[PDB]
Amino acid sequence: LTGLCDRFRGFYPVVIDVETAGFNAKTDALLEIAAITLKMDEQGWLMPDTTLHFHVEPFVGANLQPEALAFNGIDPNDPDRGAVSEYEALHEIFKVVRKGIKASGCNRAIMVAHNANFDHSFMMAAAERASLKRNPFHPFATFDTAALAGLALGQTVLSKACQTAGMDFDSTQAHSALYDTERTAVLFCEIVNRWKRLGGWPL
Amino acid sequence: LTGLCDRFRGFYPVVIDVETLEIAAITLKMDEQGWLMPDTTLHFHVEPGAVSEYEALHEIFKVVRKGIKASGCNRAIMVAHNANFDHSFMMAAAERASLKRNPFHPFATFDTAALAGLALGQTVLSKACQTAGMDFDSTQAHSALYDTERTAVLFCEIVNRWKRLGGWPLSA
Repeated sequence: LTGLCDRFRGFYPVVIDVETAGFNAKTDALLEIAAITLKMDEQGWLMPDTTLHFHVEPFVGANLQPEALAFNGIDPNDPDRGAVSEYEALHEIFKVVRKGIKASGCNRAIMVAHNANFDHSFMMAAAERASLKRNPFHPFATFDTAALAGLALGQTVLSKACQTAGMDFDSTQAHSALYDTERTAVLFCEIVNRWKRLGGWPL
Repeated sequence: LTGLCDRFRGFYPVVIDVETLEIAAITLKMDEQGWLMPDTTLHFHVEPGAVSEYEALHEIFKVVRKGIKASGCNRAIMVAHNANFDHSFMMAAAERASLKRNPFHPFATFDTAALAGLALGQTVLSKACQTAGMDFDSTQAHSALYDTERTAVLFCEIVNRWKRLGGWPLSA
């Protein structure tokens, strides 16, 4: 049962990490986003495909409150960032994903992240603000690698899951978005593949 | 390695469903040889013979608290289908009903929609159950007790298949 569109009922997994000004998806600002789409070789093995990355600028009515910013120590309005607009990044991400979905034979995108549902809610609220009416991501489903890894390897913590999975993980580079996203994707793939390897797939 | 506190880094999984107000919880246990199965079922009808929101939670917690201590685990984790929905409600309720010793982890959850995704390539609970060859009657899916029980069996079945194919232990 080769082919990605048969592995998750038409869902096109896309690994996503976000970095934010604060905990609140509706009020607090989006600062950075990384996305990696996945592809499946003629043998049914899963692997990264495209990688995108952006630094985002705070949206208009954003929460730019001293106490809130200070909390996680970042300056969003710092002009030395190479940041693009919320719309620009999401537009570009969605665009790749859409191309991916079409070409893969899938019907919808599903986000893959560690503790996924929180990042998910951030990237939805943002696309709404952006007015991206053709958001290809499922509005509530997510593959959360924390649970997957708990099943797959008995580990729930991203670092520890990676280490156990046999891959290496650099705790220094840690909570930088791209690195995370990238590790996660590999971790997510290993888990899916390892499941095939042990004859879980197909049925 | 044979025992809940070994399987999930010490988390004690508790399958939970909420429906609208009604709530059901099933705890799990492992046999001598390390197969997962339902331990205790709890089911309540709650007013937002219906019990209070405090009672329901207090009683569930009481059971979970006991099971953890008995199985050498360290915290409860909530197993649910699209778990974050139910998990949110729960924690709100716990707070709102001023509950002293909540055993549940504050944001971690085992979501069966994803586990099913991996293990059976289906996301919807009904589909996941049938693919796993379990019985599933959707007319009935509006019942929190029916849903939970199916979810628990499904979850045990995923976890157990993984063992069966040899993905666990990792290597005792």
